[PDB]
Amino acid sequence: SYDDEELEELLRRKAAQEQKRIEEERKRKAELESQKESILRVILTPEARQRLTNIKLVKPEFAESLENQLIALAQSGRIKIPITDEELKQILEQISQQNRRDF
Ligand code: NA
Repeated sequence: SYDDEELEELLRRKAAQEQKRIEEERKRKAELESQKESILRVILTPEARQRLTNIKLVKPEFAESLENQLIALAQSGRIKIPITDEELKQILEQISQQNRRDF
């Protein structure tokens, strides 16, 4: 009927669904981020992992993309493991130079 009582409890159903949706998003990101850090501990040297942790503080979206890509590169076996801070700096300089030529 969409009388007042139905609108009230449909909108309550929406608040409950948004809360659940957002609680589930917060939980999934925390657990997946935990497992990505467990991979980064083994695939990066301590100094390289420290640099990526620092990048995540200042450029979180960039850092999340870079984590996913380093994890894929390591799984692929194409690159020697662990990735050193020197090697991570070369990857970052390559990204920087590739985006200057596309600026
Ligand atoms: Na290193």
